Amino acid sequence: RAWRPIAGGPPAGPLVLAVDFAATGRPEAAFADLVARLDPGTEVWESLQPPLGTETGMVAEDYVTRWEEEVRASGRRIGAVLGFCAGSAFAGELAVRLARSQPRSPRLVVFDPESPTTSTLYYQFRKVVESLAGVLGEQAAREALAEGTAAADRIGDVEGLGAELVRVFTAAGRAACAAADLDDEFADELTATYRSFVSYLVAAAAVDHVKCWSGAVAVSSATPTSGLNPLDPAARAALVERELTFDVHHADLLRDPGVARAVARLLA
Repeated sequence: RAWRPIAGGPPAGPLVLAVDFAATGRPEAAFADLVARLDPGTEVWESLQPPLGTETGMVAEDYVTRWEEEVRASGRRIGAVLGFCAGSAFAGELAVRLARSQPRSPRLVVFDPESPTTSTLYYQFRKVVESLAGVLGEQAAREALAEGTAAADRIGDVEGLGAELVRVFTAAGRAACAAADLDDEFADELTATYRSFVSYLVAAAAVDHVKCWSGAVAVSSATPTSGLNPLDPAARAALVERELTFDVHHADLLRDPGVARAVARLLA
């Protein structure tokens, strides 16, 4: 399955889709934190990734079609599509498609929207490695950072860089097993999950976000490197239909009461 219900509602009511890379207990607030704070009765499904390994061979069209065909099969109408971070790219594509497949277009709301670059990929890699430095061990972590830095210096395209960082991280997992005493099945889960993440980010980067965000309402944190914040003010205004701003960190955006209050009004 490609979607999971995360909030319940009237049997045939309009549905909200929420697109993000699920990682329960991650530090950044998630869609579950937002939906907790929305209007009762808002039915919400969150995007699931392909089962681990089955993403290999999938490009952005295949990601989007998998999500879309499940919605088509369900018979449900979509009232809004939400995305967070790179999920915003998929959220955009799906909303554009649903505008064409439905009599009435869904609302599109994007939260710190990003189209991944080599920079955002490399930062995410360093964060993943740092967060796992305990389980990888000091040797494997250090070497992953060194190799990753080399890679980010040499490889200028998103798809190539992502492939090499997955190679690096896979190697680090193996090294943590051979040294560091990491359990082999847990290492395979860690490396397959980072691989799934990079596949998702690289596919998100392929989406024509300039086309797919033209109708979006953006919700922006105050973190200057996140979302639309690094853009020139005229570039931001050109890119999306409307931008709401909130004085919160990127990591707390989806758990903010203010944000939720505003989203409920956007969806009403």
